[PDB]
Amino acid sequence: GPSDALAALSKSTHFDWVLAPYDLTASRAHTMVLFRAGLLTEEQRDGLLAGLDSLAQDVADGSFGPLVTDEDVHAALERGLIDRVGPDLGGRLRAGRSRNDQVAALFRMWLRDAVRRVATGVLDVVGALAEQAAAHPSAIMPGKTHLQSAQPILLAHHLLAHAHPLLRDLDRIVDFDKRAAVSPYGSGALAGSSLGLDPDAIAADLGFSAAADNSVDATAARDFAAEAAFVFAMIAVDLSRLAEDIIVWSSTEFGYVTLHDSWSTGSSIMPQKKNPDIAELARGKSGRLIGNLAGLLATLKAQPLAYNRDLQEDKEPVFDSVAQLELLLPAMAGLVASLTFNVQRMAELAPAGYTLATDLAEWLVRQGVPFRSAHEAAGAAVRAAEQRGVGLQELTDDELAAISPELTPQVREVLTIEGSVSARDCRGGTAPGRVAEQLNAIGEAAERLRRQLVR
Amino acid sequence: GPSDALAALSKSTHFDWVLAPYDLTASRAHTMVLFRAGLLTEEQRDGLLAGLDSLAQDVADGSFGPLVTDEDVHAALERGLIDRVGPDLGGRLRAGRSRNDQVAALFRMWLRDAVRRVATGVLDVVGALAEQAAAHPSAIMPGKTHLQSAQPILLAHHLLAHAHPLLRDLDRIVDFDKRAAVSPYGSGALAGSSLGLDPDAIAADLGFSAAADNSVDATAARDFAAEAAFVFAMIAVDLSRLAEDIIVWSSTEFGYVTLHDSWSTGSSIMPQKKNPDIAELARGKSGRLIGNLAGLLATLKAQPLAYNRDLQEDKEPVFDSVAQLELLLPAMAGLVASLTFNVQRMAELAPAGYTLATDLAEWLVRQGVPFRSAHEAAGAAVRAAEQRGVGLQELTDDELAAISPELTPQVREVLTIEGSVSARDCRGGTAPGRVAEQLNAIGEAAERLRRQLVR
Amino acid sequence: GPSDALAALSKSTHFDWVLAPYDLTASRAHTMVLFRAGLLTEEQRDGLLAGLDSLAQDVADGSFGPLVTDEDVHAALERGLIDRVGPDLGGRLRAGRSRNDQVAALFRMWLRDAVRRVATGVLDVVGALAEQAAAHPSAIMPGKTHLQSAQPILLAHHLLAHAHPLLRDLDRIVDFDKRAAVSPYGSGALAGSSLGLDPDAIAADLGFSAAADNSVDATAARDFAAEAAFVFAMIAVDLSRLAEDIIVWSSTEFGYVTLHDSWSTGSSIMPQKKNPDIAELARGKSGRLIGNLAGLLATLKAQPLAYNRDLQEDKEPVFDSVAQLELLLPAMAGLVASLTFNVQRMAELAPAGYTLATDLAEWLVRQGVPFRSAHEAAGAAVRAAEQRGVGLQELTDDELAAISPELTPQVREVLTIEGSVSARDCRGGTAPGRVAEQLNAIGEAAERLRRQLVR
Amino acid sequence: GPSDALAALSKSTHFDWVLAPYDLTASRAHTMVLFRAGLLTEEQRDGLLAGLDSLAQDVADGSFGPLVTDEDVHAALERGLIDRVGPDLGGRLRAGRSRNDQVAALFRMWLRDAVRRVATGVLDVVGALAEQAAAHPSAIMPGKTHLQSAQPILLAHHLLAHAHPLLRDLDRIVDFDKRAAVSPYGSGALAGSSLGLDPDAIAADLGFSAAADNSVDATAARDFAAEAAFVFAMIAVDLSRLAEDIIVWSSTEFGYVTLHDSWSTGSSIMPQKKNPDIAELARGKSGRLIGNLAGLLATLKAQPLAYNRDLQEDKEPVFDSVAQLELLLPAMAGLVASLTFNVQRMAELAPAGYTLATDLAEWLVRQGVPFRSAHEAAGAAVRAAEQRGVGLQELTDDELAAISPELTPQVREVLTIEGSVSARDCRGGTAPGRVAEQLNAIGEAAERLRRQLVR
Repeated sequence: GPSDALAALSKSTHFDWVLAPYDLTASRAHTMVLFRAGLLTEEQRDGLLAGLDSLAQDVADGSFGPLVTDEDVHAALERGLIDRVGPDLGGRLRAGRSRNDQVAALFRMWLRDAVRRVATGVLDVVGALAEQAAAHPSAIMPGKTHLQSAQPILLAHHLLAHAHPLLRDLDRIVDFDKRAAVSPYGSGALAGSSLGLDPDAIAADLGFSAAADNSVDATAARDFAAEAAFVFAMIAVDLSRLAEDIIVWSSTEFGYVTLHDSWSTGSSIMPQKKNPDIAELARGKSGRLIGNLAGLLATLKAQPLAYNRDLQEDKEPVFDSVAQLELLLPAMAGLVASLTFNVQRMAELAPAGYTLATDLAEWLVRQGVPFRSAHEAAGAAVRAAEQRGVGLQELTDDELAAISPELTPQVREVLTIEGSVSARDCRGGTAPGRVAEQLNAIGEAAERLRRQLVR
Repeated sequence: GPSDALAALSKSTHFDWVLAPYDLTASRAHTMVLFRAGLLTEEQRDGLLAGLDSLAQDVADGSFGPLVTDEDVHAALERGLIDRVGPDLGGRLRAGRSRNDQVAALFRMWLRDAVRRVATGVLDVVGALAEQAAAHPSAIMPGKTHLQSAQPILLAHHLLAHAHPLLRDLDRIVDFDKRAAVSPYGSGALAGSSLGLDPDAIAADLGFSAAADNSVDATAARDFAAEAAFVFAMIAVDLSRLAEDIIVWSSTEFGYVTLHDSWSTGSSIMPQKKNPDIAELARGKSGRLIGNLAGLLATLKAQPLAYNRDLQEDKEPVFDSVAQLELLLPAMAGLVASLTFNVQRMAELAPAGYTLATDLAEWLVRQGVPFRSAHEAAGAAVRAAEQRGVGLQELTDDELAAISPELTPQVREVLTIEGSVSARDCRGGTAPGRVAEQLNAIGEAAERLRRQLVR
Repeated sequence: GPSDALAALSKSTHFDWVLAPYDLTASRAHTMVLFRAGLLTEEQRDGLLAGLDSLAQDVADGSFGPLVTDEDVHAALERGLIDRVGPDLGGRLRAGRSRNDQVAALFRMWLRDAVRRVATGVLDVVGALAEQAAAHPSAIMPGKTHLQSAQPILLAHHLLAHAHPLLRDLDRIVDFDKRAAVSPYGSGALAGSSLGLDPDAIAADLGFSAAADNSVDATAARDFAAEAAFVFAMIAVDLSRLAEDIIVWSSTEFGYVTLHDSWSTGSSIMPQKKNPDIAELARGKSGRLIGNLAGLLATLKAQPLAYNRDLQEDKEPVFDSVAQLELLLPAMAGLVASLTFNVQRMAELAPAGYTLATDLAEWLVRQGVPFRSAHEAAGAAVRAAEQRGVGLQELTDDELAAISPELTPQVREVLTIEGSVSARDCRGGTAPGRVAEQLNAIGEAAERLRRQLVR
Repeated sequence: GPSDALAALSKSTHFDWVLAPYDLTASRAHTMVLFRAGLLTEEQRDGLLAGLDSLAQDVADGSFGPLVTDEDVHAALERGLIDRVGPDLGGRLRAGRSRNDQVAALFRMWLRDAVRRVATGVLDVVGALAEQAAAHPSAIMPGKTHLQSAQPILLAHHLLAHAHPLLRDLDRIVDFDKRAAVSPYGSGALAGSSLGLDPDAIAADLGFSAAADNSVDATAARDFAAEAAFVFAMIAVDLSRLAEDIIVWSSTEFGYVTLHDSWSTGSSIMPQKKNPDIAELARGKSGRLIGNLAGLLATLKAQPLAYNRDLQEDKEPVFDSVAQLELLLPAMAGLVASLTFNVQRMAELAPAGYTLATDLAEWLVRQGVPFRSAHEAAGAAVRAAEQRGVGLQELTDDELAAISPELTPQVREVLTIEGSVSARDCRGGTAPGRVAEQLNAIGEAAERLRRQLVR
């Protein structure tokens, strides 16, 4: 029989044991199928279902686990069922089964559960961001481009700006699930079942939306796994953007936020020194999940039809990612929920370097003033403000007039950060009303997606 | 000004000139918007419009292109506009314009076209496959698992098994477009526009489905780029599967297909021999597109909000991925179309190695025979046949009965590759009727997607 | 204190426990250093040493392992140490120790062992290849480009062609180790130790070649791990090449090899139908390891100095890769060793399709006749042989002359695959003497690569 | 003929034209091979030499370039040669040449040059770092882990901490070149040349260190390309780290550095803003190069021997990488050299959060005082320093005596950041003497990588 190297190489129980409940459900469905085929009398159907539920309980509480001699979870569960109903009844269940459609189907079921757990996590992070946004709706911070100060924005607008990529990720999940909800059961080894089963029925009972249109493809294609891997990589990356922001904020130089004791690691001697370990692990993790994606794609590359053992490599890179997300998403959520914001710091740094010059110029542009004329007028205002070591609002009215008769005192409406953010009242702008509408639109969108994912 | 090294590093006119018609369209739309706001008189409206159509046609014909002094396509285009309507008169157009929402928007506008050219290529490959499948309604080949001869299948079933993944990728394109169809115009540099412009209308006239919900996210996020890159990599990978099958089939050892001279390379000295260079390039390319995706996701990783110069790296990997596909998709479509299938060779190899043994077992299985007994029976039948050196079919009833009385001569209905494939009449099975329904369905689905991508 | 999500996220005991022996070695050396600096009396050195040997032994036998409350291997190991020598003696070991240089050093040592193991495996595969190359010294197979029959080559030449890249990988291992052999001990957190210890001595005691030249870099940089990941991915890729060849050869259509039962999966109904599962797992895992490399590099990207928690992500990918190879390398080595070569099939296919014509053309070119002519001569020979149907060697001398006045009777020598492959008598050629010399050379090179790894 | 699609797909003249000079040197070597074979007339021979010189000058001036009908650089160059010496003197050079060793050899040579250009760039960046380090010998900044202030370090130490990885990369370059210096000339298409040439001689005249040992492997392997790709990716990542440091430093919040006008950029938002574009483009391009590496490895995966057209995809990613680095390395080197460090700001932030208390504890540990005792003492010291809002230095002698009698006034020695950094005198430590010695060692070692890369 098999050599030691081969046995050790092919063994998959350690990661694939998570497929057991799904394999059991599959065995139940196949039990009913065999009943409808005439290959199972009633006596036999009850025997098998009883054995499967007993095995299900024993798998749940932990009484049944894989042996070293077990190659995978399926061999393990057939072994257990045989141990519970004997070989004669047990062997009755193996009629009309193939492994190639089974591994694909089970991977799909598991994946459709996992993607929804991850979806829950994403909604947690979004919820934390939205809650902090609502808790701090008026705090103004310097908006950053090239990590340099641009226009002042509401803190809420920034946080929600981290919320939207995740909503997009949820959209990706919803879209992915539709391609995932296709049952390969009935495809046999590759050529299709000869048992005369009804693939639509089998598909319906196991929670799939439809049966596959092509057995060969149903058993050979793993693009659903690749798509999942991608979506998870994308979620990881967005999380890494948020993470980067929090890490930068947490620095003593920035001091935009102060970390919670429960949601960070602290120093033994330096009493108030806290490290953003959660954010950094998220950041570092994103690379990991990107790697899982690229690796999976490399594995699927140049695959001749139909099934090859290569495809057994589909699960572990996906699995891992999910695991990481299942660790990362709630953590980050808490990390976002626990943030304390130094709003005076942010309001101090928001109008620095005469940022608001921009707004001045823009105002002039709104007033029909030529664009260049407006901008050198702004430059003049800045030069005439660093004249007194003074703000732009503080500038004498004469100067507004001495630079341009177009500069009515009305401009002051945008020479303060409050007025600056209030002036941008277009859809998606950092204006209070717009940010509020955006926030509730986020609420409704989240509700729509979560509603869209129920089964 | 800028040092030579910086200028060399920042130059992008060698790849981004393909955005020119989109920048021009955006400039016309912004002319409308600015006029709507009253910041422009009619003479100017069509002054700028005339200048922009002049520039447009001179960009199409080739008269106007980037100079070495030009940094990007935008600087080039406004240099031209300035040359065509005056130096500051052209500077009027800058009113209410930022670069950050612009680069995102233009990338999107380019991408929604690129993805549809790619979609046309994919549909061409699907078309070729479907046609070869139809032109061989009865051709039977060995089904492959581990590149070993499994159950016999229709060649049509194989080719269509290469058609469905591409259909799924088309589905992915369709889904992606909904997220790509969001305009970031009005998002300014970071915070919203303060000009009182309507992002909705601007979105409508530029061909977008909606405007962005958050300015910061709209100018910072590049996940649509990552999604596009992924979809391209997926298409490339499925193409690599098709390519692998073709490279294997083209070997003298396989001889499943004979390549066309036009679509392959060969030696003058020995004319019969041909090399599947297109499939090989597809295979090698898939890795390159995978790499584009991976690299892009690494680039988007750990980006602090909002816009950073890092994001300029969003274009080139996607561009490449499109470029390559725009080369590979028709090429492949030619290859598949020009393939001559040696039907009798595949028909000959189909029942080899006593493959049909499996079918025998299955027949027994639906007669109500235990799974292991029905399989050893098959082993016995195969062993008896091997000594005789004859096919399983050319076996007298008395041996069928000496192996098992359950083996009535009826069993022979599935000992013929024709009866073998005929027996698998389940949905997505390789039975001629089911395959026919599948092919018609592939036509209807491809047509439906094609319809779904029109604007 | 720390939340459940943070504790769960931070927990690393499931993969990092393999660092325990190395940490205990580190604590040993550190104990010695501590004494000779004057920080420990000798009863305390005895105590600490004894505690560390006890803890080492119980870690080895398995009686001591990590609890669920243990965050990492270090927390566990000093938990055990404190349980074995008390908090006052154990707490005095912490003198002049920090996490950041420690973790880097431990990873380095572990990696220096792991790479060697992998090296042993690679040498095993190389050995199997050389063995088969010796066992088949005269077997001629058709050489493949584009998976198409090019010039005939010795089977030995092909197998050794698979041997050389692995030798290059071993070279990469030798080169890698030198950068790996740099102790970061004495670097502290980042600024260096203030205990007045000698980092070079500590380095020598733990098997390093030198101490780091910069503490900050020593604790921050993980380029050695990325390099390891690359060497592993390269090994995996070469293995995937070999694997591809074996998978194609094992196909019934090719029939170049027959698989061993103990080193493949097959059926018992169809006894001589065997699947090359090992090669396939190698193929997919190659993609996996590529993924690990790309991901790790993505994780190291945009890392601000010095140490970040991001770097904790350096181990799991690398680890994984090593694990994979440690399963793959013997398996492959077994597979190659177990292969049966159908020399008659390969030999029969070698001169097919007038392959040998190219050799004849080369011979004509050597005389010095025009290259176009010789080719001119050769195509002519091909069809004069085609219509008659005789092999190029079955053409009467007079016949050879009518199509070229240069074709002498002797030219027949390169018309047999033996003489043709012998004709290529140039270094690296497929001539028997040459392949023999390169085999001997492979032996010498392999056994020299081996020594440079012994410490 | 070849179809349009195939010709479009096969075209490589847009990227491979850089190989032309190498192709000419190769044609020269080949002319020598032919001369030695006596297949050429010495009059013919120098006819060919003159022709190839002419072609060389014609590539130099630019008068000769590729046409749209030319598929690759080799076709173009032989077309040119034919146009310069006639079709039958030029037709005679074709003798004994195949492209499969040609392309690999040319790629190898080009790579041996490109790797040295990159090398010079890296050395420039290192030199800039050393320059800045020497320019600031006593500057003290807050050491960072988790982007949080830890132990104070010299600015020079940080910059050099960025210098060392690049030195390692130069070492990787040195190691790589030795595997790159293996000539595949004489390997023919696959089985080796039959011309009776001396591969060693060709290898000598073309600048290689040795000739290949196996023709098949010499033509099929591309692991040199993969390794080059890796080295370039690694360099890009270290550069990404430096870049991240600078981007963060350039923030108004940090204010560690101020950017130079010629090595920085001005937003289109405000003119008084200077963004660090060079660093950001380095940061993203790092991801790009990672993508090139991963993609290349994916392409090389599952490649059956020998040459496949897949391998044509070896060049473009590698090329890309080189190009990117050739833009990045000087730029960065300028960026670093142009940096103005706000040393007083950093010095002000250095002793913050009572970080020096760490040092305090460490001092005690060095006195003979055990660990926990020392940290108890440090904690208490922080608690007093803390009540009056005073530094640990400010506290009077009596309070220190009270915390622990081991706190002789000698302790202040490390309560100043200067004495803090001066306590760390071990190799790699932030002690000025040690940092100086490190700098000198860096100088000579860099001069050693530069010596090693000169031929």
